[PDB]
Amino acid sequence: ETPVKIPILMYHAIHVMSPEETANANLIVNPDLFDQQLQKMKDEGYYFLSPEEVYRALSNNELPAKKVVWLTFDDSMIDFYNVAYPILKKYDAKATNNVITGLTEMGSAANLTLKQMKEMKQVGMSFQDHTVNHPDLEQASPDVQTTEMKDSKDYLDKQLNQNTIAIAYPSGRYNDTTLQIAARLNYKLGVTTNEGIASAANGLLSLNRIRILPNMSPENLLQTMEP
Ligand SMILES: [Zn+2]
Ligand SMILES: [Zn+2]
Ligand SMILES: [Zn+2]
Ligand SMILES: [Zn+2]
Repeated sequence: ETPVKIPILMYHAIHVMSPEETANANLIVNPDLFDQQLQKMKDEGYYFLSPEEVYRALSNNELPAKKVVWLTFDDSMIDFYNVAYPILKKYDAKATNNVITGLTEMGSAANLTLKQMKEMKQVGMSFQDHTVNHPDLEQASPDVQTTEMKDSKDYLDKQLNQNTIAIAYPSGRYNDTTLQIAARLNYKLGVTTNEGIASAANGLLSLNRIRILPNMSPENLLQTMEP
């Protein structure tokens, strides 16, 4: 039985650019383009997965639909609530944001709040782990990697009354120690910045993702997501 594959899209910023952002090439996706990408996925019959569904699918090697996708957003930026979330609701799409818990605990205005996450969880959104302070985990000792990955999970689990199962490593950096620790902390899924469609063979704690480029037309994105 052929191993299943799952496109895991990696978004970051989605908002209208500031005057200074237009002066230099960057990676911010225009909201209108995000709308058009989701519209095309919906028309093509894509099923939008939660983290729990990705784990089940990869573990049992079966997809809940012919076309599936895991929409992921890193860094728990406020534009996910102000811009991305309304557009996701418009298309009845589910998505995951990987949260830097320290910025939320410190009250950063640039980042998602607990109240916003509680609202979004009731309309399809999931909030997973992106460490407490967003260090390069690879350059941290085993004890520090444990703290960064554990204390943030405990925060999301308690404050959002959940069992966090997925982590995104900051900047996609990890070593053997990172993955051993993530497993011992009862993470089920881990996502990297290694480009490609994902499958169990990547390593469940080291899954590929598809980087969303700002020049990425909906037609070309969908072709990239095909196995
Ligand atoms: Zn900006
Ligand atoms: Zn990050
Ligand atoms: Zn490295
Ligand atoms: Zn090592």
